[PDB]
Amino acid sequence: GAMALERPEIDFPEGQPPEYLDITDITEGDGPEAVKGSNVSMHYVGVSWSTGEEFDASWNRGSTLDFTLGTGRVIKGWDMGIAGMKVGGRRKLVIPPHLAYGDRSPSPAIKPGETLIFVVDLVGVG
Repeated sequence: GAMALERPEIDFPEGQPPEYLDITDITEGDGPEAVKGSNVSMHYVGVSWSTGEEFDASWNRGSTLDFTLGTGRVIKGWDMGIAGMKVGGRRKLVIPPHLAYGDRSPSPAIKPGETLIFVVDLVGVG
C-alpha cells in the first residue's frame, strides 16, 4: 500500500519495479500540479509503434481523464506521469510494456525498436 512497487504493487512479491516510465516535463501553466490526492484532469496522445508518429493515445478517449492521483492508483507509471504534471502544461511520456502499454509486452520491449511516445497535457486539477 505504501508503494514498494512503483505505485500499484502487484505482479511480483511487491517491491520489484520496472521504472521504465519515462517522464519529460514540457511547460507548466495554470497554477497547481496533479500530485497525490489531487483530482486529475488531463489527456495524452501516442506516437509511433503502431503507425509511425502521432496517431492516438490510451488517454485519448476524446474526454479528459478525471481521476484522483493517490499512490497505487494505477499502473507502475501512470501515477508517476501525473504526479508532477502541472495544470496547463505538457509532458512527453515514453510508454513501457512492463508498465503503461499493457504490462504484457508484444515486442522484445516495445519502446526502443519501436517508439511509444504519449504526449500529455494537464488541463485541470482539483
